Amino acid sequence: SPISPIETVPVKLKPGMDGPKVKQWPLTEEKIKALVEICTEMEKEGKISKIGPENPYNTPVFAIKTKWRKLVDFRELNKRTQDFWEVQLGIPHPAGLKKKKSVTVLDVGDAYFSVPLDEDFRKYTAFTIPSINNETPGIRYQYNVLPQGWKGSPAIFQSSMTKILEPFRKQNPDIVIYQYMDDLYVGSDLEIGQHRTKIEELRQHLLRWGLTTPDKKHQKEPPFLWMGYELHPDKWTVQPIVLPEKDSWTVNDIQKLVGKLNWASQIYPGIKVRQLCKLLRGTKALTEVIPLTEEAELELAENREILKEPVHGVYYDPSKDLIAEIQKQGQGQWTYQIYQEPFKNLKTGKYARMRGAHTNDVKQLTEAVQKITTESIVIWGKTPKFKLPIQKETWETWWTEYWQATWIPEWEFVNTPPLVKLWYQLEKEPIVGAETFYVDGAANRETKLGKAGYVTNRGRQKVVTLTDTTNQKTELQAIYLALQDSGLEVNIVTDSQYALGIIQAQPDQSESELVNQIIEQLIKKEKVYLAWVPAHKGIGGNEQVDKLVSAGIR
Amino acid sequence: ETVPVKLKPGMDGPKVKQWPLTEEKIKALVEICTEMEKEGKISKIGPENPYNTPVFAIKTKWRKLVDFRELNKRTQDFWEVQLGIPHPAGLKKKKSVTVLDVGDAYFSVPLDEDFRKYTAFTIPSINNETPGIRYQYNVLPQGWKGSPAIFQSSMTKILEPFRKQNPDIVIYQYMDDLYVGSDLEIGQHRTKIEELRQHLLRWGLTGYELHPDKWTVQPIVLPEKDSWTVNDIQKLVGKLNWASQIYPGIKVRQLCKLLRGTKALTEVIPLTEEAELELAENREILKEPVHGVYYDPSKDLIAEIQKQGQGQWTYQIYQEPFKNLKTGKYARHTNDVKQLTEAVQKITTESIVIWGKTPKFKLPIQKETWETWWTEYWQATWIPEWEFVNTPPLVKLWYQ
Ligand SMILES: NCc1cc(Cl)cc(Oc2c(Cl)ccc3c2nnn3Cc2[nH]nc3ncccc23)c1Cl
Repeated sequence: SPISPIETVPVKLKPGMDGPKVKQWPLTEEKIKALVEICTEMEKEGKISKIGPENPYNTPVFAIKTKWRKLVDFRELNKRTQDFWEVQLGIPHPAGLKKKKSVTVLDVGDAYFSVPLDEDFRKYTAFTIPSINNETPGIRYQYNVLPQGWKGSPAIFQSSMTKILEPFRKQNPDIVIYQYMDDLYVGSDLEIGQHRTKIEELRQHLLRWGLTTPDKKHQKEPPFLWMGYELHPDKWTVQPIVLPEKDSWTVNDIQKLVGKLNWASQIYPGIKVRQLCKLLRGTKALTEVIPLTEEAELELAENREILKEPVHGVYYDPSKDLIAEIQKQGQGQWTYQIYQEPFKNLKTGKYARMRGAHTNDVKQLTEAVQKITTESIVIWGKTPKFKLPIQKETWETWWTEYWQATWIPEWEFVNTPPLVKLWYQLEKEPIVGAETFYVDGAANRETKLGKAGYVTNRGRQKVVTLTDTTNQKTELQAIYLALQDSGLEVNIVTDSQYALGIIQAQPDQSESELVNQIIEQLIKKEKVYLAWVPAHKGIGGNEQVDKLVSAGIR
Repeated sequence: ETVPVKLKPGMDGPKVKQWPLTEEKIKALVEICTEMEKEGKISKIGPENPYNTPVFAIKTKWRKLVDFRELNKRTQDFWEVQLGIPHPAGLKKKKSVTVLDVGDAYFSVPLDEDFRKYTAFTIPSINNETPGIRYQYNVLPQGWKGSPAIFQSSMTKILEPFRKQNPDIVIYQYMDDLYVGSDLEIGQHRTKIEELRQHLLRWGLTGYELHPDKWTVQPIVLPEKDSWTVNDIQKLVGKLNWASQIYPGIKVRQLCKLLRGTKALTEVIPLTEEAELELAENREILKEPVHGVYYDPSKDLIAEIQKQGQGQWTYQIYQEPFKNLKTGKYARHTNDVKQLTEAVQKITTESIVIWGKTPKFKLPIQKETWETWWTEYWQATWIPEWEFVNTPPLVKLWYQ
């Protein structure tokens, strides 16, 4: 196997650091023999060279098993090697692949061993095959090539592959080359002949540079199995997903289930994972059996149904626009599809996130549009045209009245229920002929006890005692009280910016049962006007609820 | 001959991830970089450079914008202490200030061989087909604060005839731009800019018009009403109780006296003339600058922006919260992101003119919406630092 004639990549150690000096542990005779055999073969091939006694560095060697393998413990050298640039920013996604007339897979033979190592850095790769019972001096070698397990190998190989491919890519702009690890994926729209000719020209260019690749009878045939994907000539899919039928599910079983479903989510539309994920909440043992809930059984059933039949994705056509469609699956769950030609999907996906403790479908939909937008730029270098289950008017009302700079690129309403709506709207001005509730909450921070209440301009009053509470929980409880004893139209005055904030953002869902109860009330209401005052300023009705809730508390 | 650049001790070069870029923006950068390489300004690099700085393309011709925010922070001692450019107090007083892009000057001066690695950037690829195209600078890079710092001496000799001939023209160099101010009539001012463009033209280097003297306060506005409701007074006392934390001599005692008993919000309540006395007196304090607030050169500047609806935005610049050095407003086919980037740029240029430093922004937006979109509208050669905030609902109405 050749060692590429390319210019070496200069390697440095970390500033203030010298090479490893880790003592070789004595080995068994069988391990020493195995290593001697291995090392003399590599020495012949040019891979390693014998060194003198002057070299003071050392990295330990070991051998494991009918054939023997040599394992170098590069942990110490790796701790002293300079940092390298990140090999890759991401992984190619199948949906980003164009449909090519012919595609061939070329894997590089003994990749790392085919590329030289900086002459001035070779000294730090020094290792010793010990003598029987460490009696006499050992056999000393250093690497001439990129060693397996060393920190710079992935990076230096990739960089070497880049400089090599450079002149070929310049003279063949209509040829696709995917660089992945020690593989090269070559695609073109040439006729089955001039492509076969171009592959040999590539193979030959690579050989002139120490890199060996398979010939026609050894190169793989489609479908290509790569990274959990199946790449057929006119479609792609995920590899066979088989969901286990278990009597008892363990933490580990559900974890593997969730992972498999998540992976299936990229092409199979409608995959749900919330109810299964909920079972994984908390601290439970790998082998601990989790009984499924009704909701988890229902979600598993729907998922088995989705996966019953096989689904495929199509490839990318650069001359067509991408269309992204989103649907509300349920509570906090969003599902999307991306296509160019109606309903022939390139890919699919899901969004189920909790951005805060209080949110709404409008905020969730914009969060999903941003997630999809980013993804599209990564996969295709362009954003899609959205088809959203929200009316232009609902969106317009939200962005106009919300405090946050909220935006959505080119979109269109699509009537695919459940539709995204605002469940209630707060008043802009106080209501004439509605009772004004002044609300307050106060909790003692030693006892944890608090009081929640209100006073009205109609002389009405109420004070409820609460047990293991906070000032925030009491303030929210006070609002709930005022909503409960109110009637269709209310003006509410609070000194809580915290409560003001939650309610003002029009939440339709919360991780707080109290906030969900407030939502239930706000919906039933015809008109609500929420106003704010500074606390402890002796303000009108505010000083009155203050004295009432403070009594025996603060 | 290169000026040796040393990084701040203990910390090393920037290792900042590259953002996804659209097909159009990548092609624009590849074309730009191929050319800069041919011209020897940038060199293709090895994997042995662990450093990275993000790169973007802005706009009628595409231009490369390198985000040196992390490199700048890491070289602060160099461009600020060691090689600082003094900021003129006169610039903010000038009737006109023209901004000129002078960043093309930087590529005539080489970068210290031992600092070049710290300028690494990557042109990304679509669907990760290709490893990014990696490069580093051989010349002073545009967007790095160390560039005007080093070029300072060369800029001094280019401007010397112009300055000797025009002693009342203020010239300030901030990053890639030159800020040229005069108290002349607009025609004579525009004539003097053309004259300076000719001086710059003999050395290689090749307008945007501000009027700093016509920049005024955005006072905390106190309403002027016939009928005052319980709610209107409550809203007024809230606004004044908060202004009293900034401004010395604010009084609410008389307006507060009115808010007695648990009254209905819609109830019209007559005013007491002593309450009108306070109103008048507070309105007067609110129009004038804040007493006791001074710019501290060693402390960072903060800018806060609030969406007011109807395409209007309010902002405040301070160093210590609510101790406001400046307040203002930005008013607008536009969207919130486009509007927000426009306000960020206007506030930054005013901040450069007034203090010689960009503020760190508290943006009322989603990190992701901002990240994906900001480049679609960005026009400036610099990028300020920014945080993402959840605007308190009251800060919005007290600044309305
Ligand atoms: N190791 C996997 C692998 C991963 C990656 Cl990320 C890229 C790969 O190579 C392709 C190239 Cl170079 C171009 C189009 C492709 C490819 N793969 N699929 N399609 C679409 C396509 N066009 N024509 C095809 N003919 C046969 C199979 C798929 C085809 C390969 Cl084989």
